[PDB]
Amino acid sequence: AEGYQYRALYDYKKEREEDIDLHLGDILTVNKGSLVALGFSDGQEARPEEIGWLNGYNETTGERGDFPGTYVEYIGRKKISPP
Repeated sequence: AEGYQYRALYDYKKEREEDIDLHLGDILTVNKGSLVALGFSDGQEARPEEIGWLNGYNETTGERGDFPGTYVEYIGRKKISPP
């Protein structure tokens, strides 16, 4: 399984409770399935600003939730592996 990774370029304080805080440098991983379900074919994952809101796992803080695509940069794919 593989996810798409993004890095936070700006700080963000959650508005809604399903949002997550972003801190400069935080690494986020979004499961491909969630993007596929939104019809995000082609390669829009490399343009999160264009996507709008993403839902993922903040690798740096351990929190899961929604975060704005205009606040991050796509850094590439990551293969998820079992523990």
